[PDB]
Amino acid sequence: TTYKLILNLKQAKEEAIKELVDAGIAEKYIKLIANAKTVEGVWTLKDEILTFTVTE
Repeated sequence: TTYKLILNLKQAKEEAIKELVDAGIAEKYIKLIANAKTVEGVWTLKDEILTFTVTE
């Protein structure tokens, strides 16, 4: 419906949960995503909050 409905925060944060749940860090960030409110952010905060926990 409509040509202006590009939202997927439910999954952006869900995947993000696993991101922080696996990275085990400041759960606080898990709230910025778990709480959504900013689909674009949910995906950014996730990829970002993970970037702060990469010791590859």
